Amino acid sequence: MAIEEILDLEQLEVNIYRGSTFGGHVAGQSLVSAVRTVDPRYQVHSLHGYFLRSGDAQEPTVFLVERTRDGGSFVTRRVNAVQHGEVIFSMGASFQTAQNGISHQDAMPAAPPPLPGLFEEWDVRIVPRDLLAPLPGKASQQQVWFRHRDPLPDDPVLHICALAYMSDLTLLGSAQVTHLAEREHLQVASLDHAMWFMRGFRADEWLLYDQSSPSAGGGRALTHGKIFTQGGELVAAVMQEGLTRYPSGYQP
Amino acid sequence: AIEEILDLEQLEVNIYRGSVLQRTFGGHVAGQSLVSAVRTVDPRYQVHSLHGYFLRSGDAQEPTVFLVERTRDGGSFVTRRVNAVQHGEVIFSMGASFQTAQNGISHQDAMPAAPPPDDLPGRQFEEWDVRIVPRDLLAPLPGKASQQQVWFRHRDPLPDDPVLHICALAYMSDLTLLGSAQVTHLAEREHLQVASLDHAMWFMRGFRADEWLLYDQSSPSAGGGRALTHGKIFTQGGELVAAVMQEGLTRYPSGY
Ligand code: NA
Ligand code: NA
Ligand code: NA
Repeated sequence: MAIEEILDLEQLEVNIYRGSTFGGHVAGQSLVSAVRTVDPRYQVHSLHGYFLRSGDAQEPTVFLVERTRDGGSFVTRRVNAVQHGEVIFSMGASFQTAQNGISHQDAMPAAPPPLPGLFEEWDVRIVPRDLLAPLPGKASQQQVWFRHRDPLPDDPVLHICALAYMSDLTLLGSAQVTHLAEREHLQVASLDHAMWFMRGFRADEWLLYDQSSPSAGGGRALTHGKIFTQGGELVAAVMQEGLTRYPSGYQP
Repeated sequence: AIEEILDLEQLEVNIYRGSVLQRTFGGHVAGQSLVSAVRTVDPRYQVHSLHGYFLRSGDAQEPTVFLVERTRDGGSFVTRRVNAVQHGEVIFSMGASFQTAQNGISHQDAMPAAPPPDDLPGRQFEEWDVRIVPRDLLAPLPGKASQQQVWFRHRDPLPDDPVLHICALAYMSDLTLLGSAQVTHLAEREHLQVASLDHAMWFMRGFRADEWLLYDQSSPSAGGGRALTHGKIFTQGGELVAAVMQEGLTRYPSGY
């Protein structure tokens, strides 16, 4: 419903696009920018970016694409998302031809099926704390089931660009599971994003976002996610650092 | 040798030059790309993350020039982008974030059960002590395809420059993590095309690279000619000090 239009950019020129703020939204449209400059024989397999500034949600965003390399097997792009002459998000992305190699996969974690409910167009559901299967020595775990209510066209771009989008949705939350108490004294915001796209999925079908936050300190927390189809496939991996900061005066 | 990563000639504001196995050259170049970033940053801000892409092989008999971009300079965070260049080509491209000392929620995962290094046996690793946890002693996690644990330590004491330590750790990870992808594929290795595609790192707490670090590694997935790997680095006292993710080429030739 909404997500298609969010990711439908206007081309202003070669390597110049416009989308008409949720971090995932800037992220997703930056990725679409990149993709629309790459031969579709090459499909995206990773992205890295820094959230530099807060978006103005009431204004368009211009995307300036750089064609970093174009080789035989991999193509690489950088995107700067701009508003009011300032870069709000700066991204890299890599793309590869269909090729062959070694195969393996971590098994899907223990999770209940989809459950309570955490973006009207998405069906999002959190695992309640007493239904969570602990794993050894891990301080802070969160499982989230999501999926698009309405079916979506089969375009892999859309599905990947949509997954980029939803991936910024609950992940940083996982860092505050054991800190419910200091949740009115935290400055919170995404600092970065890194994603690896490994396998196909129906984004209109159930996805498990298994999340963890292995560390917090110095006013930051790191989070880590794994995305799975109900049948046990690893679709993507995500890492995200975020601001989790006490004000200048405040001590716990 | 590791201290030579820090040796950069400055050619002009935001332009630096580093002087004259492929994984080794890549790790050098990446490290020097970061050091270049660090020289343009107010030292009140200390590095905490970096992401980069290994674009091209380069020539280890030519010098490299580093082109720094001062992407953002705010009150708490500074951001840099760097392009390492040889003969007009970007060979490596990178970003890093720098923050002042501030405060926030605290937690970390427990150090996994590993055996101490001292009762383990273990030309480019000459400066280092490296001890690979045997498959039979490794504490496995549920559902994991491919884990590996390595202890490492710089043999000789190092200067007290935290940047040198960060580079030391980032260097050894660039030499050792992608190996974790091959743990269960030992019959297939000789046929593979192998390369580093990227790396992403997060530097959380202070440590020392001339003291024991445990690298707890895994390869959660491989396919399509690629392999993803991941790790966390602890001190011997159990402090989690860095996290890394890295993807590599692990490709079958068209024939095999
Ligand atoms: Na190639
Ligand atoms: Na500095
Ligand atoms: Na700032």
